[PDB]
Amino acid sequence: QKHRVAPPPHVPGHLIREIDAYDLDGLEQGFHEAWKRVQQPDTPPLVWTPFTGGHWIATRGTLIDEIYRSPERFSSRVIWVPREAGEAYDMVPTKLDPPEHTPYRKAIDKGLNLAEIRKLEDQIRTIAVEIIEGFADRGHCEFGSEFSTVFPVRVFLALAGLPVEDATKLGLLANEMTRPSGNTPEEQGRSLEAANKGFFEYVAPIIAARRGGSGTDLITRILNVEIDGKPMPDDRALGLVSLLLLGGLNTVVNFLGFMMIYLSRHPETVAEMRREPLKLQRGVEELFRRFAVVSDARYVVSDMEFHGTMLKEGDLILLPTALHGLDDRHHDDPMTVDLSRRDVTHSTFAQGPHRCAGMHLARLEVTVMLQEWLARIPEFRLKDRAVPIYHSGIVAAVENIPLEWEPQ
Ligand code: HEM
Ligand SMILES: CC1(C)[C@H]2CC(=O)[C@]1(C)C[C@H]2O
Repeated sequence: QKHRVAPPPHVPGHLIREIDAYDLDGLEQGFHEAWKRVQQPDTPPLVWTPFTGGHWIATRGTLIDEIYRSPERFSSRVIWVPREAGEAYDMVPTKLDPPEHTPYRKAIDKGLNLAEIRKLEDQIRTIAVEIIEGFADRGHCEFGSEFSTVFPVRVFLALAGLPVEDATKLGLLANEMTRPSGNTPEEQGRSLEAANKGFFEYVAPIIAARRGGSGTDLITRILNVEIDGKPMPDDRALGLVSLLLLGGLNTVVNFLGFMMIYLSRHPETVAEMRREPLKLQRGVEELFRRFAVVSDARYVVSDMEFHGTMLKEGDLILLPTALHGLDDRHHDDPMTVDLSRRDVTHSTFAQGPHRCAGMHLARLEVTVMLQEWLARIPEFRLKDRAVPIYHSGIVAAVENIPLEWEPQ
């Protein structure tokens, strides 16, 4: 049963589209394919859906890029749909606008900057190799449960100095954040609230122990960056450490599944990566253009007209980032991975002050994964007649990716 809200007076009927971000029409064919259905040659740049409490959707890459870059007009005070969930959302610095945002991003950058991430390469590689060698000789694996849900999680827990046995409970919380249970805005609001509270509960004792700590882990490093000459306050720290976990454990996991499904169906592309190691390294950004995973929102600051559309203060706009990288107006043949594409511009990591803090880590993890995968399993395919199961939400998800190959 579908829950609809009535459009407000300022929303004209010709802009209304029945789009359910948590259950996209056509989702069985793929998350990216389902979002692409929304982006027809003449659809308005901004459309409004009565689902998920009622909100706008930006349908073209230029709007998505622009909105991310304009925090003074499009605020981060709410970045989730439905509104109830977005209002319950308590993660730092992602809930913040400049200038409050900036010192917390600085703190994060102390741990996640490119020079720090480069130091992590060999530890990431070791984890990759270890997992891959578990099944490489076997000639088949279920890629989701045997690799994509394992690799980025072990990497991040190691980096964060946390026990790997916590993976399960943290993945469960993460999934209730990005796809909160419920068929109703109020239900989803509650689901998100309980998950966000679970993160705070888990993270509180760690914060208390690592304040002033001498650990070399990511949490200790970031926790102990001063904020305006003072220790980071408790409320902020809870939201900050929870966000680290949320970003580290869900994002790359999901991305890898979508990426691998495409690769398993395009051996010519795989062969190119295998024969030119530099095309692989240089081609990773094209993969990020092609396999966006995040669809989140911004809050309209003031009554305004934007791309010919009347917007009211408090309106939410969902930003399906796939609709930038896959916008046929930004990239010719957007659905094809072209490792040589010169222009790969995309919003897979968003734009503006919130542009992904973990993007260097995400690129390194993917780069190392492909290098170590192709070294040991150079050719592979999706099992015959296999059907991946897809989910849409704030972060896309996919499971059931049975791969097959001939042991080398
Ligand atoms: C496939 C991988 C990833 C994708 C597609 C991705 C996507 C994004 C997006 C779209 C945002 C902006 C959200 C918004 O403000 O509306 C973001 C922010 C952020 N991400 Fe990532 N992310 C990925 C990996 C990671 C990883 C591995 C981490 C490690 C902790 C991470 C940490 C963060 C943090 C801390 C922010 C907030 C930055 C700020 O508010 O200034 N992300 N990410
Ligand atoms: C949308 C995000 C991917 C981004 C902000 C969130 O809450 C995430 C789910 C984790 C972080 O990286």
